[PDB]
Amino acid sequence: MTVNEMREWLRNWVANATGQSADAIDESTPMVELGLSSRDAVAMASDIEDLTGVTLTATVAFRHPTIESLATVIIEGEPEPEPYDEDEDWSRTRDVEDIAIVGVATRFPGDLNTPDEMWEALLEGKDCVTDLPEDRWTEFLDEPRIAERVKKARTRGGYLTDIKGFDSEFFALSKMEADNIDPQQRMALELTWEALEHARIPASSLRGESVGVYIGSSTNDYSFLAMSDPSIAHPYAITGTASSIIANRVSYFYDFRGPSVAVDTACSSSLVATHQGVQALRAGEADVAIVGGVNALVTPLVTVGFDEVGGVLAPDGRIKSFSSDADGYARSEGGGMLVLKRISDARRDGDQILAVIAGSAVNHDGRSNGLLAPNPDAQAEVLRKAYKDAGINPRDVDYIEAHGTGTILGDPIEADALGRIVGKGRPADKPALLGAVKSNLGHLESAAGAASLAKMTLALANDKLPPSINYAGPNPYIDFEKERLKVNDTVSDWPRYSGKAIAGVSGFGFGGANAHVVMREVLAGDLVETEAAQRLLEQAREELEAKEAEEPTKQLVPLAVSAFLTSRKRQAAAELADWIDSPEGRASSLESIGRSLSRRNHGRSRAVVLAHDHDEAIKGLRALAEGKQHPSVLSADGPVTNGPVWVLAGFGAQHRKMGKSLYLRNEVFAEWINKVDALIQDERGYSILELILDDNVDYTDATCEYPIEVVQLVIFAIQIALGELLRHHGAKPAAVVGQSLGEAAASYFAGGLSLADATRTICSRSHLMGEGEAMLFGEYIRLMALVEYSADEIKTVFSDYPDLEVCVYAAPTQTVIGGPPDQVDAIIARAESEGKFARKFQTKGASHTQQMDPLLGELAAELQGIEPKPLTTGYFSTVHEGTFIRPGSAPIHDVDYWKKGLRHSVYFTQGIRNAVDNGHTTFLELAPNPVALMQVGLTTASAGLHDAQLIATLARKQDEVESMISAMAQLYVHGHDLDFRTLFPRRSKGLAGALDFANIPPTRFKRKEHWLPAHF
Amino acid sequence: DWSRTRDVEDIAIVGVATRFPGDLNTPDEMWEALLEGKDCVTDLPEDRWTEFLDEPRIAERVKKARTRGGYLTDIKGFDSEFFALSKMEADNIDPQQRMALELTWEALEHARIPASSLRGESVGVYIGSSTNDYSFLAMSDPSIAHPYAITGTASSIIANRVSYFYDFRGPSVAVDTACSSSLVATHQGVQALRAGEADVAIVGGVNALVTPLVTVGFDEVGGVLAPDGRIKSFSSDADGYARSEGGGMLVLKRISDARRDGDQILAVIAGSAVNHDGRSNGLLAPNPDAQAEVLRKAYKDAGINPRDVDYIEAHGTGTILGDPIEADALGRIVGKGRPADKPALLGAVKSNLGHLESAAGAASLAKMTLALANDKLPPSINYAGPNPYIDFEKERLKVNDTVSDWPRYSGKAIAGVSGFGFGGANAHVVMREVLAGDLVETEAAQRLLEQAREELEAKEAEEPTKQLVPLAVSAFLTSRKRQAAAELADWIDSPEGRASSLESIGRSLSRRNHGRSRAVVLAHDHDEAIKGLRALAEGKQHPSVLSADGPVTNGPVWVLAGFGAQHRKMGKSLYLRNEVFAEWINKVDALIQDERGYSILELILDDNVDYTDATCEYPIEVVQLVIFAIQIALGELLRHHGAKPAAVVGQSLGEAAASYFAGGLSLADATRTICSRSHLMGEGEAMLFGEYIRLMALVEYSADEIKTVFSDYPDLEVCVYAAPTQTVIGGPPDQVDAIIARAESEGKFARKFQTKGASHTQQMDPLLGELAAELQGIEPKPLTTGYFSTVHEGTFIRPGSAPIHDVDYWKKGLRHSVYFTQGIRNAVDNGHTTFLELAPNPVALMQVGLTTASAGLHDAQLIATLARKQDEVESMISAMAQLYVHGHDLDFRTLFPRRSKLDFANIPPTRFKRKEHWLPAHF
Repeated sequence: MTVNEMREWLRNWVANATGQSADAIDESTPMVELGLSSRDAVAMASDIEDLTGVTLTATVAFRHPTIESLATVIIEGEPEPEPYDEDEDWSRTRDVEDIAIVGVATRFPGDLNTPDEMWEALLEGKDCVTDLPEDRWTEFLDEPRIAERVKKARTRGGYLTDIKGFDSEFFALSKMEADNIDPQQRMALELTWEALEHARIPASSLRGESVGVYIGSSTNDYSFLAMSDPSIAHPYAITGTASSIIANRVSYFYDFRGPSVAVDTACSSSLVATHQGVQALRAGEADVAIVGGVNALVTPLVTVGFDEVGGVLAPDGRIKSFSSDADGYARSEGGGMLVLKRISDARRDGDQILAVIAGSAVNHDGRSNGLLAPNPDAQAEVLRKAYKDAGINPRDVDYIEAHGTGTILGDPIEADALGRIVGKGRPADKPALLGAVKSNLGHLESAAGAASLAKMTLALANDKLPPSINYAGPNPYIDFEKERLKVNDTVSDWPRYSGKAIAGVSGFGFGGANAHVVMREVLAGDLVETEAAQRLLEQAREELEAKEAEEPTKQLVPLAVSAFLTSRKRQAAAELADWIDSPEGRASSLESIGRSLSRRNHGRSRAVVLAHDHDEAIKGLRALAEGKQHPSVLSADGPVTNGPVWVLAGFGAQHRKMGKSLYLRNEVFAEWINKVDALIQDERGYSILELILDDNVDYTDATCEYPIEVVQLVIFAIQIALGELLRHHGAKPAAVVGQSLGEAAASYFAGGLSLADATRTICSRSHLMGEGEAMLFGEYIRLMALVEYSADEIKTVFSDYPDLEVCVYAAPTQTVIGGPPDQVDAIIARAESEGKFARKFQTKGASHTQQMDPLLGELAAELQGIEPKPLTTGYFSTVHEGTFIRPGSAPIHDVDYWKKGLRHSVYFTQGIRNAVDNGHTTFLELAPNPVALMQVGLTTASAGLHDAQLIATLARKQDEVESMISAMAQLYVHGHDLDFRTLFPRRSKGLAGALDFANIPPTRFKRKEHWLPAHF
Repeated sequence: DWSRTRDVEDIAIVGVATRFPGDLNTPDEMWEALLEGKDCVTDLPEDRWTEFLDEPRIAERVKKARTRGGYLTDIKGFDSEFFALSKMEADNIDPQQRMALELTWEALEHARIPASSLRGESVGVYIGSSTNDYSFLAMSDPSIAHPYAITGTASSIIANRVSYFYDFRGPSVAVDTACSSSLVATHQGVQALRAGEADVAIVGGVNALVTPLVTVGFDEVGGVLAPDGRIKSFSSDADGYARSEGGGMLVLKRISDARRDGDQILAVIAGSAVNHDGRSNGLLAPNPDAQAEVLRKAYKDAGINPRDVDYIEAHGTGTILGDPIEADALGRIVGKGRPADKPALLGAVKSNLGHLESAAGAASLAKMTLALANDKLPPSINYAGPNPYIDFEKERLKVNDTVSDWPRYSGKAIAGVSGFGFGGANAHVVMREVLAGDLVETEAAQRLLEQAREELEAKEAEEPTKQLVPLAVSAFLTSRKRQAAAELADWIDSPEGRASSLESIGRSLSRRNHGRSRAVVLAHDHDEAIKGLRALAEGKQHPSVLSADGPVTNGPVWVLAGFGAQHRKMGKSLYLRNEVFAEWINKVDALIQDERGYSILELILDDNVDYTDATCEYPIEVVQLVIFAIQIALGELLRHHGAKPAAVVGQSLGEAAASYFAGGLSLADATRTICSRSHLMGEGEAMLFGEYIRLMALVEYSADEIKTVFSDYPDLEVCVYAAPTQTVIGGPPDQVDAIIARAESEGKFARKFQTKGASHTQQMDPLLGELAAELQGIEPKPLTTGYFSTVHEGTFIRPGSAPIHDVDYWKKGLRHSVYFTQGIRNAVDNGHTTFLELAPNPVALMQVGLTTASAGLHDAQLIATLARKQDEVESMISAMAQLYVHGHDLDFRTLFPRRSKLDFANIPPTRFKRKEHWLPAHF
């Protein structure tokens, strides 16, 4: 009895069981489809045995539902094991980069609103499916027809707890606008914030950047509520319920300038969105990608429809994936989102990489047996494409996060495809572990991919495999042993068949769109790639090691708190103070607390608490929580309009140990001193670093060979270093102004002269004043003095003394004048006649006077060769009568410019006032000691500005590291450019780094109820 | 530097389909309307929105709205039968899905790509759609609504249903950016094709105005819709826009693939970009900075300097504040550096059609594709004068309000297409025209060959041969196939048909879909075509028409017989008139020359070679080699056209060719088997004389009936089991001369052969030793196709089994009987019904016919290839046509190779039978 001899009785008996002719039966169709039931199958079980002897199992009598296949499988018997190419090359054909996952956000049933909550629930095997809440769908349960039809439906599923809540104020929306916004859009906004917070990327740092947004969704269900009254509906509903706006509104609010797209494949939407994000990042075209999906069950229309179809929804509402009692699924609402970057960028930016996406693929079923019928051939193809894209042999996969919808006919098809690709070649003792998060949460339609990706990311990061629940036993129509698969129904360790963890995530649309994403764990390989001056430096470090062992210095930690409103900023401070006082806060280092805050959003209203230990932090945060001003708290209700002005003064700002402490305790500051020292050594032939580190150098002729000359060079060096230290932290001036010696540094910071050429100007200017002073004696001397006269009032007082000339226009009521001593000793009395202020300087450099006439010739010679450049920032030139020079204008720093400044007066007060008229209010003083900030204060008050920001950098009798932190904190509080993250550089790799960050409280939202009132 | 930083390939546009207002249902119709400056905006049709105008509140609110726009003429129509949908299912399908199905068919037809050729292939589908408006109709009664509405009105299904129906296996996605959706969909298609991941891409967008809800909302906003409904783009009287419905679609390929496949390239997409406004001054406010950035990104992707652009197809919505913003961005990027005499020309198809919301990008791309293909610039209409807030001279822009030539500022035409969503998503696509550079990258035998060609040039100049053109007609139903034939006959009879070459008509048909029900009309001129198509239009069977109502279940069986199929000039004509056939003869000739040392091509081309001892030195030997050579060439000619056997069977000499076509032996090793077998029978015959001779004969006895007749004669043995009632036997002449009378006693049939090779007899015993020696070194391989071995008792061997063609196999076959009838019957039991005979003359098809009838098969397909007294080129065309008609693998496009760089005729397009499908709803 060969195949055909067995092929007609099958055609006979099936006719015997269906009353058709001998050969009317067709061998190219399942026998069950011919009106055949499974009841006769067991009746046929013996028939084949008594007639032949071979016994049909459920799996074999299922994978061969046709007659011709049935006839051969009995005669021959599953003789078609296809060979395995054990040597296939699974390497990448295109040179592409792996993608890093750095952030995860979750809204899933069961109140799983954080990755930590989700991980705990998964390890516990929590079942998040529940009955319909009493408060949901009430807009429809007020009509008996729909009410009784809904009551007849299944209606169990995964529901959210607060779907009507929304912080409209936080997202800057009016009540009428917020009432008309689909909850899908609300989830997208909230999840984006949470994901960036989880990734420790300040949202403010990404504004204007090329960030892509790809979100999947498949139902505009909130639209139906707006059609309750096709006249009362407000035009806000158009933007509130449009699918495209789900992504466009996220881009709008966060100021993302990358691609913004809404995808729809209806159960693989999140995976497909992840695919576009990965492809975008690989092709340039985007630097960060936000990928995810959302789903909301706002009306019962789709649920009732699926119930009407029949045999789709599980009666008890539990998805029993790959189980012998699988009987359908239940719908769920929620959302999830991931932050993606290229792995090199994440490594370069010091981001914690949770997992790596190696590759992905997308395809379609084609003409399957029906539109809604899955096709195993297409599923096998998408698996193959994904693993060729990832460059990973499927034999090495450890875990498959499956579609797993719990349908008794769909689960075998998924398992068949997996065995074709992932199971071939494996020994029976190395099976791919299998599971589905749909068993926990239900069928999150357009968020299933997001749920699956979130689960696997946490599994790889936390190094454990959570169980799949609702598993009574293997599905009879799946031979798991042959397919080399095993359902993980308990908490398990990663097998690591290849030495590293590898997972796959699958998602299949009901229309036939398939996707697969390949993930792996992050590896360790993904995180790689003068003579005498020394003596003073050596002793200085050793002299410091003794002063610290005897009494260690408590480090000053700046704590940054911010929000979009001052009211919320105070509340955030109060909640942070309580957490620090808590034992968890006490057990955390103050530097780790600061580091975590530095990576939070830096909003419009900012505040900084300068603290040394926990207690000072609490006592400062409490005061900030109230309106109590406190000296250890810097605060401001909003930003300033214009950028800062850097004031490069420095005449008279010398003291004994200026610059020493910062040089030893700051590498960036020390690096720039060394560069300036080298250049000065070339020009002059002596090292100023020797002068700085020495403690017996009082910068006086009693202890310096050329005090007039070295003082100017040292102060110049400090100005360059301080300015380049601020730039290291992200600070940049909006305009620059100098006073009689900072014009050299001012020219550098304004982009006019290079650092080398600027060093020549000061070097030449310094020593020429050195010999100029010595060469004269007696009556050829000129003195310098300060008087309480105004510029206009000098105009009518030099008739008394014609030799006198104005040197610096310090302030509206103060002016520096100089000339022969006989005309300066007396004019001090002339001022004292009217009870005015006067003072005589004790330095005889006599700059901006007639004494510089013999020096002008040499200055032109020594400066011949400097290359002026156009200006990159505003410039209030005091040489040119305090006028303003716009950025990008023609070069001005030619030799004639330097000749003029060393000869004529300094229009300091005019330049300042011009800056105030331009709207500038913040003035930053780069000097070893603030001597000009008091002068700038006078001009601003006179100009009608009694709240100017005057920021010092270093000061005698004050610690230097603390002074620079305080200066940088002030710039941050007023909204000026400053990367606060730079103040907390990572010192560990992340293994030993884990404790780099503290578990500070998360941003809190004030949710309000927003919904549409509707009926029928 | 505006050069490409990534090594990527340009994308070719090969097909366009259109549903646009004004009854613009073909690219040709659309082009005519554009050149005319047609205004396609109209008032609301009386039959639209009637589901809502039955309630006074909505009625008076709708009557207050603008409501003018671009509407379709038949939105309720749908050929549900063509797309295999039930009435209840078809009633619940959004018109957006209907457009997608219809446009895909039309685009592939315009591209001359048979839809059947793309089934199972990696084709991506990216369609932009932004509203689910048909869903609202289904909510009229939140209880009466049928579950079919879920699939009928879901956005994802707009693309998934297209993939399902056409069997596309690439990515299938629905995109939503709401006015740049079509452009964004085009972006994904381009990116997919560049990254592998897809071999063809279907990109487009659709939009339908099913309900008045969105229109009334936009009217409620105020200051958005134009009072008169005319979009006056970039004009001084711009006052808003009007909504429109429609769809469009493009077929995209990598340019190398289009060049390789011989597709007509209409235009080339060089690059594209997508970005977002960011925080603009309001969600609905366009941002010129972002628009400038997307232009820059697109032209860096395309590797083209924007200064060289000739034409910009702008968003151009006609808003008096939005048009200046668009012009500002264009001047920033596209206008900088241009002299005042070289301005970028500017226009907008929205002035013709209105604002096709998610189909605007499709409309714009279709316009520019036709403009580049047809080499003209159509005017932009509704232009009274420049907008006062735009300085066109400074921006270096000029509105094209008349038909114009391409300026070609760079020597070639370059255009840009822009699209901006109301949510802030921007896109730009850079296009250019196709260039000419995109379309590149024995001694004595000669004498007989020379004279043969010259002898033919004389026989053709005296009377040229009328070429036989096969005309292919098909459809999914036989009823529609007949209607298509009737319409095609009328077009051929028409003057336009008479003015078209018959080869061009055939070429066009060869690139149409090859459906389930197929028919071929073999014609020499127009008149025979008409007279044949008319008969096919009816049920009248006609000898010049091959037809079949459906496909066959199993693939063909190739029968490699050949004993007794020799005649004088076999293989000569085809060798001279078919290069592929000639190429394979030359390859076989070389191998035989190595094995034997003489060229059979000399034998073929010679006309005095009757394949007899009177004119051949070794007639027993050369005949087998020539027949073997023809079988290889014919089989490789069929494979050249896409034919492939499902199983193979041979008869006593085709086992050599059978082994080759089944994958068991290579062509070289197979040539050794026949070469060794041939000459060893050559000397074996000569070495014996007199009584040691064995004769061969045919008798009307059956295999079982021989079992009780060899008692009469023990020396006799069975050679070939020809048929159930016929058997070839051989032995000593005294036992064969008489047994013929023994058969004649019962009035049975008998015949004595006149060839004394005496194979499969005892005469081959001395030869078996040499055969093993000469064949030592052949490498058997597993089987790639089914194999009904006649050596092994006619049993079936499944593909992929262990090699069987070892020396012992060849020893057996040359010694023992041939189980031909058993092998045939086993094939019939496996379900095979088509039998193809590769031989110079059909001698075994009559034998196969007897076995099939005996097995209960009175409708078997028995196809001959060549026949004495019949033209050879025509015979092979007829053979290939028959395989096609029954559904077997055959690329009909190969029969019409492109000869030029008028190749195609303007045959009528596929016709649809539209029926009204809609939902009955109120309130």
